Amino acid sequence: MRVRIRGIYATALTYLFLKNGFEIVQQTPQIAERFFMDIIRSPADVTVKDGIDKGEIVSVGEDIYNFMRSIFKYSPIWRSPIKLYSVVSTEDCKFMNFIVEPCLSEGLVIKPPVEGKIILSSPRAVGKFAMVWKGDGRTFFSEHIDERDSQRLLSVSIPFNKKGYNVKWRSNAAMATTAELKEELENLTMRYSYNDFREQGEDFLKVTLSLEDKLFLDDIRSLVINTMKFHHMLKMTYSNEVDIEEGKVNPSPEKLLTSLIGDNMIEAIEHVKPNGKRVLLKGGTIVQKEIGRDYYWLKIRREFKSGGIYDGLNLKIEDGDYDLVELDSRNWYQIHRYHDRNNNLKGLYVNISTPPELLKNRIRYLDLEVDVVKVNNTVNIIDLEELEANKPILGEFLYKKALEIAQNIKDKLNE
Ligand SMILES: [Mg+2]
Ligand SMILES: [Mg+2]
Repeated sequence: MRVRIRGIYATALTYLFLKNGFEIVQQTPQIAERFFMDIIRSPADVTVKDGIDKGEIVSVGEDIYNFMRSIFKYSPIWRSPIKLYSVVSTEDCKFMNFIVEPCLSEGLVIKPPVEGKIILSSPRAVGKFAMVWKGDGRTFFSEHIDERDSQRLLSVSIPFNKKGYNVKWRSNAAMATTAELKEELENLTMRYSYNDFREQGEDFLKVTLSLEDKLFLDDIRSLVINTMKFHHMLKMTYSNEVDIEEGKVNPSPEKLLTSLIGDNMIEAIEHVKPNGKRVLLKGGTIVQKEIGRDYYWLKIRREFKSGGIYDGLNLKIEDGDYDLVELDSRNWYQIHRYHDRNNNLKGLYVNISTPPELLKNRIRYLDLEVDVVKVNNTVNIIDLEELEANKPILGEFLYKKALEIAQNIKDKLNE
């Protein structure tokens, strides 16, 4: 299969796709040079790029799920049951088990249901190179079409604009022969006029990368060009700063890591659920930290006001209650020590997760559902059934690893 790759993971991903037999196409000149390969100006069967959040990789086109699940063992992967750019029929503003927006009775899926919500637009006939529908008769271009390639495309779609068809050129169109393009618009306009959208959808998946797989990608990228530890994690906040440091004699991520939690304050903990939803949890003051060449550790103090129950502990939250949270880049867990205003220990909550990432004034981790709670000398592994519910997207390796950690923590808490 021919694959097109963009975004902060592109070098590491290019290595791994090559290593697994894919044809790389539409390389940038800088990718071509790094892999000593020719730029192939051919359409891609599948496109891999950053998600809306740079901590995600998305894939659109042919299904590569089984391949992605074997590269990324320690990351949730969601395969869309709904093909992107399919056309669906709606009732009561629902399609199957999903909400749609807007509430079109017939609509083109333009965003998959990552969290149970499908984004629609008015139907269009979609091929690999173009989308067509009825309108004024205008030609639109993907952002990723160079100007040198636009005029050829316009010459093809102008006739169809005259007929009242809007034409959206997709970036793959720039690599297609002119005869392919003409055939494409002939077929698309004909299918549109018959209201025929069968089999037009494209497969979609999203990898929510853990720090474990980001470090694996740092290692892979290291085989091609100079790469610091935490390179990809830092590329969520920094751009050229990371490359500058990687040109130095012994590159270290220490200063850029320190800058993220510069002022010893965490405004929020991003608790990422298996499905990708980022849940903001209360932050606090960094009372102690250690940032080295290849790891970081922090102790955060979180202040609580009256209100509610502490999850797992089943204890009421009182004014002046505080949490001492220990987290470490090498650890798949955070130890929360819950105290009252007079420093009395209320309980211990061990949050199980993928290794914590650093963002500007924020911590991020992929929560693994199972937790371990200790109150007095009661030590309980909780929410095993919620880890089970999330096994299809977590995959078996994260699932097994969260069971090992849980057992380990219980044994330690019981000593
Ligand atoms: Mg948890
Ligand atoms: Mg829970």
